[PDB]
Amino acid sequence: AEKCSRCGDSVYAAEKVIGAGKPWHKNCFRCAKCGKSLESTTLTEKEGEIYCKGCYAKN
Ligand SMILES: [Zn+2]
Ligand SMILES: [Zn+2]
Repeated sequence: AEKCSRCGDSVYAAEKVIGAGKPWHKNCFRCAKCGKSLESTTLTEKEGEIYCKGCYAKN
C-alpha cells in the first residue's frame, strides 16, 4: 500500500488510481496548487503531480 495524502488514511486497493503519478482515491484528487479535492482523472496532469484544469488555466 501507499498512503493517501488528502484523507490521511492509507489507500490499499480501495478507490486506488494513478492520476499523474501519485496514488489517489477518486474523491481525494488533491491539487498541488490550490488543494481542491477533485473527482477522477479529468483534470490536467503534470509530471508526477496534479493541478486542476480550471485553476491552472487561470494561473
Ligand atoms: Zn484518500
Ligand atoms: Zn487546483
